[PDB]
Amino acid sequence: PAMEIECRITGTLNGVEFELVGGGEGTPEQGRMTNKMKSTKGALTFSPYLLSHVMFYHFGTYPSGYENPFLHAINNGGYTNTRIEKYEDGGVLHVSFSYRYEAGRVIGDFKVMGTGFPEDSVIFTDKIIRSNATVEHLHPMGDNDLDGSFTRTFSLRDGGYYSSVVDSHMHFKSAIHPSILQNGGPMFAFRRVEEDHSNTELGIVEYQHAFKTPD
Amino acid sequence: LPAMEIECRITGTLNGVEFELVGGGEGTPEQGRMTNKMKSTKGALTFSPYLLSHVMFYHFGTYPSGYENPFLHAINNGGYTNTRIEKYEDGGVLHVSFSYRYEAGRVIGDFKVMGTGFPEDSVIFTDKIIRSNATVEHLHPMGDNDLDGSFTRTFSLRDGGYYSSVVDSHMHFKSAIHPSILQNGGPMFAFRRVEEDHSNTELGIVEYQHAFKTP
Amino acid sequence: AMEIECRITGTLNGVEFELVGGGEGTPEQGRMTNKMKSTKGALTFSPYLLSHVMFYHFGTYPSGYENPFLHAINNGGYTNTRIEKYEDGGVLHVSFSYRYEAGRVIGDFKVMGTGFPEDSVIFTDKIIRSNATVEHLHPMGDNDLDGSFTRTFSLRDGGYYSSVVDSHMHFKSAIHPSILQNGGPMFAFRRVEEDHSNTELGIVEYQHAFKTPD
Amino acid sequence: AMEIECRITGTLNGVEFELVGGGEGTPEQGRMTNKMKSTKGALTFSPYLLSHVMFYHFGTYPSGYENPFLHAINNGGYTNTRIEKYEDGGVLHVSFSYRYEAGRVIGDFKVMGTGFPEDSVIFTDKIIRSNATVEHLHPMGDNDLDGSFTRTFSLRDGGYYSSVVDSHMHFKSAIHPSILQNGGPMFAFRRVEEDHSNTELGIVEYQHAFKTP
Repeated sequence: PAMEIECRITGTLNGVEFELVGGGEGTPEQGRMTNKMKSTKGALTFSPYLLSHVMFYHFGTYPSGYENPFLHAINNGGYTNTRIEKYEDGGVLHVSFSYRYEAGRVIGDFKVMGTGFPEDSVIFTDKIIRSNATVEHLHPMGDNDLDGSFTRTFSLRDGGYYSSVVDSHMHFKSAIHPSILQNGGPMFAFRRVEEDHSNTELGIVEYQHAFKTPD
Repeated sequence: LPAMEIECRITGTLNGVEFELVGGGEGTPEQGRMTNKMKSTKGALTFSPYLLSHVMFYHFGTYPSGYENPFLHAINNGGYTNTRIEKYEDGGVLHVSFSYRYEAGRVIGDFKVMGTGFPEDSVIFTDKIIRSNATVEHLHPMGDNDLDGSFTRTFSLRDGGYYSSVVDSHMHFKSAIHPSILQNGGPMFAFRRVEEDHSNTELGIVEYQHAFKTP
Repeated sequence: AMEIECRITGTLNGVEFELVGGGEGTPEQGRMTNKMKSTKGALTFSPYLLSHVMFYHFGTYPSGYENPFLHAINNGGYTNTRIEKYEDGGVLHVSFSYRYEAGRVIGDFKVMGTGFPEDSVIFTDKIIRSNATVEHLHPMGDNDLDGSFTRTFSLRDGGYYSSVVDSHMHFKSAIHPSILQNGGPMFAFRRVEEDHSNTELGIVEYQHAFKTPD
Repeated sequence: AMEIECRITGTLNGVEFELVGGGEGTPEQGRMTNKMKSTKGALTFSPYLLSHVMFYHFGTYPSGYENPFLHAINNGGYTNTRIEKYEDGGVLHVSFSYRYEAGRVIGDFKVMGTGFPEDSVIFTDKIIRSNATVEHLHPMGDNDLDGSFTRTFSLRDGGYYSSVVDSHMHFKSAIHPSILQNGGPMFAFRRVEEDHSNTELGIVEYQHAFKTP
């Protein structure tokens, strides 16, 4: 039985307010989740592709012998994620993720502040056609904190790319699952999305698979 | 002019721990001087109060003859926002957003801080910081409504050393920036220094700000 | 298989070093070896700092793709320039150049490291091994790839020493079309097996590129 | 005045360049000049990219302070290494080394630029001048200074191209006590007057350090 997902995203991009609400479902054992959300303030003023990675690390597979620490945290006080994303044209996206849990349900309430995107930014065009896959390097900073880092790109219609560098800080109320904490080497997290967006209605399917070594 | 009154609220989280301070002071832009004294409403801070000195109003800086402080100028024409990303040498990050409201003779600042990624052994969780040192910010426009700022900032440590950060700021103006900033003649520099009188519950600053084209 | 010859010359905080040696590798196995000896006595810093300086030609690529570094051998070659920023402020600038002879790759590599503090873990015996990495690679135009990865070393006491690496690879001819026509990144997993003293350094490195980890 | 001799060798996106020349400077006036000629033909990128590679010795310091770069001439000197990150992704790594004789400084500088995209403004004639900067300098222990600054260029049709520069200066002996005993940063204001073609480059540079402006 897939876990239900509810989600709200609220924020500002270059000072323009936006808000989306929606949900989907996910099966952590398959590393799969879906999320569909709709704007509550009319059309977005920027590319909906910017929000794909804002639209739940709980739904990722982990290798034999390791436990998804985000899933583990559900029963032991949870975690928050805070990401700082620096785009190649100077835009900055700051995102904070907080969660609550009910029986068979995760509810996310996410806050986004994007600033410094130039007027000529690709995010104010329909040039972005998709988000590309990423592999995040995760390692513990201490018993209650994981540090994540990855490079992310979008593909553009004329064949180019738009890139960012992402740094993430995951803070856990209780100690991180011992399989992750005691590893003595990083864990990698591969992620990819399938996006079906308009300017008012956004939808993703995401796959997340953590690994020590690729096949 | 009589000094402008200042009212200030700072709300935020540092590595998940909530804090809030409220207070105020006053400032005289023609002197480049302002004061702000604030008290924590959530008991003693869990980190060095010096970390908040540069969060505790660019309106109060002098500008050279032939130029006008664009922050001061914005008061009567829709105002501005400031958003800063500060990267500390031990990996901690502060994201700070500044919002303002104005009255005759008064500015009211409501500021939001998110600090994450500071390691347990960070100098900020000790009493080692003894003062904030002076800075010179490089300011230059991106089009008529946006300024970018950047500076390196250091703190002095009890033991004689330094703790450093790099700060990048984006200011977005509702109306065109004062034209003295927009003539394609290069950046404006803003020298700032503070005198700090802090405890872990009561913080106080006198700040001086002086902009210049040449020293 | 190909023979490997290698020279590394550099300075760390101004102190000159030079290593010389070589090995061999089998691109189809994604495997290479390199053993090098210092020519200026013992290194003044941890030999593990040089493991990732001691040949992208020797990486496997997924079915349908060709290793572009390997491809470049018969088409003008490539250079790599990396800037590595360590969590203590140290910076390593490394540039890699290659020549090719029959059955052989010769690398001549230049390293300039600066700003490592006196208390740097590099001036101790705390580093015990390099950890695995996954590099994100994507084309910046037809003749250049951009790479980025986070790298950590494991420390004796259980901790990590971290860096961020950005790489620019410039090709004299167009990058192999399987990589240019790919329309997203290629990921390069690397791991190294190190057997170092302060004068004699040895690695076995495995390199495996992938689009997806399953 | 002190005579200056200078060579700059490097590559940008792979393409080798070399310039040689020199000038003179007067430290008490914070002024120096340098004119250099390309020896590998016309440059393939904007000559304004090289103005800040074309001698910290020639800056003024406030009353009671000594220029630590000038002072180091007699006790082993210093090296400077800079990493410059441009807003379009290009990177310049620049290393500076110096040799001294009576009345002369000789600089031999190495530049490696990589990662500038084919559409970069550096491959056009859009840059028309380098703008002024203020470097933040502070010590890391007795033998090392760290520098940081933002630098902009002005463009023909208005607006700016920007970079961030981080520098590491390493001294053979301890930095002058007036700099180490300062208890906070020193600021170094610099500006340049440029007269460049793609084969012949020339600068006049002024440098003035201060604790407060």
